[PDB]
Amino acid sequence: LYFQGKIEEGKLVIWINGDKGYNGLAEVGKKFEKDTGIKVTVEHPDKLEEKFPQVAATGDGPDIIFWAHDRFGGYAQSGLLAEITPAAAFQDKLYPFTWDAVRYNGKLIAYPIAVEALSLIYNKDLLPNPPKTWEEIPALDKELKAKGKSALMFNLQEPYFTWPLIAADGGYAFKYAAGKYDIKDVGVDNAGAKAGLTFLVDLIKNKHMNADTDYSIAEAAFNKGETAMTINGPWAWSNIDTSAVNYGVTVLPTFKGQPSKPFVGVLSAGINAASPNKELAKEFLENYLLTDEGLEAVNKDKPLGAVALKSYEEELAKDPRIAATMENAQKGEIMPNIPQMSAFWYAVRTAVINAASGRQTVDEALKDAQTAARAAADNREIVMKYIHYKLSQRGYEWDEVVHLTLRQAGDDFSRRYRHLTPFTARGRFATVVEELFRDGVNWGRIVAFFEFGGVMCVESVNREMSPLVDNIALWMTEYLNRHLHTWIQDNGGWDAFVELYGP
Repeated sequence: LYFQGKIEEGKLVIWINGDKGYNGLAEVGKKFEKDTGIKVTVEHPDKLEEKFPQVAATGDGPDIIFWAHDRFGGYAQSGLLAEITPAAAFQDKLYPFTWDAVRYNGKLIAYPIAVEALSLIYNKDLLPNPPKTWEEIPALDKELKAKGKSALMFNLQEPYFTWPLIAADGGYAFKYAAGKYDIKDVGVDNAGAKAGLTFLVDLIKNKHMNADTDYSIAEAAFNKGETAMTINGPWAWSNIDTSAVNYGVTVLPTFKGQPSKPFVGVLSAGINAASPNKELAKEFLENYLLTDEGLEAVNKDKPLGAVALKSYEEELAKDPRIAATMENAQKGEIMPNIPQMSAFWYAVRTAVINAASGRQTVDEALKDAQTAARAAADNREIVMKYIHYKLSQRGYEWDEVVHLTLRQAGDDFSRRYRHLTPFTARGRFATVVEELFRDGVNWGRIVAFFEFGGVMCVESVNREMSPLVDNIALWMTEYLNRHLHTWIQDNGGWDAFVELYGP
């Protein structure tokens, strides 16, 4: 049980991505160090959002982690984030919708900092008045094509950027009802989604946009003055500042009279559930960072976009680019922090690419994506039921015909085939699963996949490493939805598994 030892208990350790204003954050940390005597260390490790589950599962890692709120759902699932109950006088200082972004299972698990949303960015010299509607963009592109320019270029390869148009007329990921997501209700292939994606493919068919345009092509074309408009977030502003392009930022165009609905990421600060410095961390976030002066120091280094603190958001909003960022956020929806979201994104990414290349119609592309998103939700329930059953066999409490049939097949596999740390569990999981499906996928090796994951979850409880159980559940859910689902659908689905193994 050597993992119980700790590192750097005398300093407040902070993890924040390198593209954020960490030097401005460090400046806030220096003021905190002077007033308290406790040294603040701001680190920006590469891939810190993937390292945090490993280090935090043994009571280690940073005292505070900064990241978009949607990734904090998985952290709160494993119990890696401390539950905060800030005073009402402090909660009233931030916008209510930002607190909703940091609430998991009815508990606040982070402090919201900044509000990031996509906006319409336009070249003021090519287009002094940007269009209010998507519908007028084809006619606008005609005029600019005569002058050797184009109307709009943005990243078509990632559904984060195309979803605002797809959602405008009625598309949705998971129905959101009073702080909860109905994972059985997916709006990927409804009438509104089809209308938005059809408008997008029509732009490509009418040569107003190209299907190969990605982030790098769109950013380079805009920043050199070749296209009049782009769709992007505050993270892209710095590169346009140093270019010769004089750009504005405004509300996204409407589709069929309805607002574009981008998904909103809320930069948030979570406190490590096992940090010995939780009170110091809460003191730093509430009394130093989340003030006008603290947010200004970070925003001056790298623009935060809109902020959760009302007093400083009203000051920032005097610049139309910030008022536009907030306005598109208000017209959009907070990014769901549920784990069924990553499979939604994989499904819609394939659908948009296939529809834009002409390999599928809009109807078939979205129908595939609708089924994939829903089936990936059922796959997670299969994982969670399997692990709960495997832990209940050894008397461990932890948070229809397919479940029963897979249980018995797994018990049969352990009959015929009768140290652990978060770092070693990840390595062995990647090693065994790779060896299982290197020469193909079949039902027998899927059953071996569930049994291997179940047994490893049991050993995690034995080593007093409960958060690793939820880490493993996520790894299994990811691999099943990314590398095994296509084979399952093409081989008859889980019903074919029951018909081969069930009575």
